[PDB]
Amino acid sequence: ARVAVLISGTGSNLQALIDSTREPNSSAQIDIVISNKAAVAGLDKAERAGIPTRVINHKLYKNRVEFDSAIDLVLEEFSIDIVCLAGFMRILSGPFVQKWNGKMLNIHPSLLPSFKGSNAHEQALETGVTVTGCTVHFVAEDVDAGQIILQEAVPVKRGDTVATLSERVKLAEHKIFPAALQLVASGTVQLGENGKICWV
Ligand SMILES: Nc1nc(=O)c2cc(CCCCc3ccc(C(=O)N[C@@H](CCC(=O)O)C(=O)O)cc3)sc2[nH]1
Ligand SMILES: NCC(=O)N[C@@H]1O[C@H](COP(=O)([O-])[O-])[C@@H](O)[C@H]1O
Repeated sequence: ARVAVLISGTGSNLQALIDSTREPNSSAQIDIVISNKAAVAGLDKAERAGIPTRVINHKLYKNRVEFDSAIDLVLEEFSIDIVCLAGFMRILSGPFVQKWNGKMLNIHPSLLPSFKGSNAHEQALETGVTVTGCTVHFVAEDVDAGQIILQEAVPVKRGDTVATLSERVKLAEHKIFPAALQLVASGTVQLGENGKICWV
């Protein structure tokens, strides 16, 4: 299966995906990395790995729909099967999401359905949970509400900050994002007709 990875920053999850998809038994290949922001570390990671990059700055398009269209055109250019959002911090439009329904994955640094949104660690710390974690899910129109593929729990330690907690949770993200990609790319897991997760 041919994979696009969308990023907005550092790209530690991108690197984990690059590493996993180069294993001999990988059912996924990363054929394009797309960033909405320029000069981000994730782009260096892709180039260093010999993967094509495209920057599509969302601040030259009149609205959300035509920004996504610019993404979609590139996805078509590279005959993409699966899209991974890996620290991509832009909300995608309804039609774009519907087109890629069952073919687009996202990593989120909480145990969904807890702490939806862009500041999950802040929320987890404010709430006072002693167990948080991360989630890979299919992307649906409503943010962080799509069908869950894998999760991993991660303890919160006394005195944690966003810095120390995100560091711990990223270790788990780097495990379940590649595992989830392999499950979907091999056809082992799919979004079923009834919308629920189907394990074939
Ligand atoms: N349809 C859709 N479903 C998803 O499940 C999903 C997950 C994504 C991956 C990211 C999920 C977390 C996230 C939340 C909010 C924001 C955020 O700040 N959004 C802004 C607009 C974009 C921006 O300016 O940043 C806003 O609405 O104000 C950034 C990131 S994108 C996505 N799109
Ligand atoms: N879905 C919103 C969100 O908070 N995403 C988070 O952004 C980070 C990107 O790190 P990376 O650039 O090193 O992969 C990841 O921790 C991911 O869970």
